[PDB]
Amino acid sequence: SGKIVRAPSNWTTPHKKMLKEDEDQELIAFDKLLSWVSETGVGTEEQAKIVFKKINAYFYLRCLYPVLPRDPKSMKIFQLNLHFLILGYIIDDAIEKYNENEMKELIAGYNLLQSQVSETFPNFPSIFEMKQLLGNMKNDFSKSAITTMFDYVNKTTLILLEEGEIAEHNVLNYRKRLSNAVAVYFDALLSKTKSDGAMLWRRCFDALAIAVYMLTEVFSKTLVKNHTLPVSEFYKFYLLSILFCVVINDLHSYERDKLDDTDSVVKVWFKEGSVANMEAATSKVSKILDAIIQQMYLFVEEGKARHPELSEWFERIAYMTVGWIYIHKTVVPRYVSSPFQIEVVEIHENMISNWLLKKDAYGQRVVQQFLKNLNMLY
Ligand SMILES: [Cl-]
Repeated sequence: SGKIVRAPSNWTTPHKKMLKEDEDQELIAFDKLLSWVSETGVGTEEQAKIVFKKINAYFYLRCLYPVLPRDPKSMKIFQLNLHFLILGYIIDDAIEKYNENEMKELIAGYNLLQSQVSETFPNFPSIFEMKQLLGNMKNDFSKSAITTMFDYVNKTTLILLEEGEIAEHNVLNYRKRLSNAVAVYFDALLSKTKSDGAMLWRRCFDALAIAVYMLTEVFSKTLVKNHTLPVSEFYKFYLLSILFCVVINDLHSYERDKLDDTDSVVKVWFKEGSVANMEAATSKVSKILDAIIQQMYLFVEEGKARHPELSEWFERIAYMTVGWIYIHKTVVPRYVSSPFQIEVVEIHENMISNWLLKKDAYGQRVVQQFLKNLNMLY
């Protein structure tokens, strides 16, 4: 085939087991999501139910975290982020239609509240109190968008503070980086209202993916372990993994992206004339995805050698990366129906070295040019 993506067999084992599980209704806590709908002013009960089914939201998040720790902190942050996946989707559906001035107004409201809210640590204001703080806004939905973002960041902070296991300065650093991710998400939307590489880099932030990647730090206890991995290296892993998501998503969304002005690497190839058909486009996508998995494997193995105390974190990033395959091929209805898909070939342990040696020039060039972006989220 020309559509093959190679991946280590043991990078897919957790997902295969997870997809046989029943939905965990107690963990989903749908009634608690409905309470948050009412409190935030985002969505309705009916809309929350429709979005949950459209995303297949529980299995969507479990594809990213097929191994999920059961300590209370991890369970609480998983549940909060499952609920925020729903509200964030509804917020995104609304504000991606904002024009430039509406996005600037939204960003200004978010930035006005940032210090006065964060400086109340650990006694954060409720959504009601925060809505009173905001100045008049021309678009009324913006107040609900802003205070939902803050309530999510505040609730995250309070979960991490529970029982004092994580030192406060690390809780606050995580909070700041999560708020940074929200700010860069808004900025990415603003940019779209006004090169190929800058377009691709923008695609890494236009869906707040960093927020779900940061959960790996909670689940694998990197906020409590003393380690020598600088924060910049965390984001190397995050952004390489996000690139995988962007590229496979562009393949599965092309039939829709064809018809609107959404950015897509497949659309760029057709516009520049570098692919003549979807067979060629799928081949190019497979070479990129395949190269990312090779580069991720090398980063994971080098990370484990240098920082053995973070071995679990490195592995979980690998699983999260493979999770995007299952999200697009198995879990999300609108992605599963794409006639344009890649095919996974599993690499067994005996063949790992020979797999890594066999590289593709095109896929490697895309990955190497992308990683040059790394040389504000943190
Ligand atoms: Cl501003």
